[PDB]
Amino acid sequence: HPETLVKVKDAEDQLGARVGYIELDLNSGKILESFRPEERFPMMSTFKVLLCGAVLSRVDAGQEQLGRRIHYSQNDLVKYSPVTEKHLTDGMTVRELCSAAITMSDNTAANLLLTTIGGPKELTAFLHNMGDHVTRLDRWEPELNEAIPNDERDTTTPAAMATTLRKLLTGELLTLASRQQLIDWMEADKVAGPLLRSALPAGWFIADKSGASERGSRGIIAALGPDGKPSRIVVIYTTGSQATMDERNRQIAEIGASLIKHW
Repeated sequence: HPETLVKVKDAEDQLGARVGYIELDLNSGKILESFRPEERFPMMSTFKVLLCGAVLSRVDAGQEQLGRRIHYSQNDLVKYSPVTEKHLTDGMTVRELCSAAITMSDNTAANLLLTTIGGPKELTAFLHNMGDHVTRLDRWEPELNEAIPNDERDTTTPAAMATTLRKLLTGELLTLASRQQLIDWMEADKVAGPLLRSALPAGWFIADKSGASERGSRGIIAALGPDGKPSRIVVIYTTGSQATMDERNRQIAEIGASLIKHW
């Protein structure tokens, strides 16, 4: 809706950054709204959804088991590993790693999962094989969050990320069970409260994944809709600014509020 585009442009001003935005119909895939859809932005933690999508794909093909238990050591722990740092002794299952990576944005979990599929190259290969010739992952956590301007490593496109998320959640790419597990993990997202969620009214469904950089970049992918069911995909990315974390979030929230109001 035009009033949302106005809010996006207003966000660029308040942020002093570029903002990528796109709304996709969950069922038809039709584009409902967009801004800088073809421009690249660093994915940051939003890639974790794609990662578990790839893990679930292997599970569907009999090449991985959500129940496999993985052991690791102190040397595997990177910054911000709220769950994994609590299991150096007993380890964690692939299932638990995806939960930690998506719902808590655990970085070590993301790396451990990257290791199971063969690293960044493989995630990109996976995306490539399903039709996404745009999105790409090149590095591990935490380096993938550098967000050096114009650097195309670990980046995606609002349009690419949107269509990819949609194929992951509704196509036949993943089995019914995997499709359902992925969205359940996103719906249980615990660290995106001040973003789209703070503008989502009671009764609405939302499954999302957010990301942030040290330079101020911010991102979020989500499937949301009224009446307890998702009916739309929304992708938002920003190029980084010096605005306070609270100010950055507020802008995302206001975009969401406009998205809801003119649903």
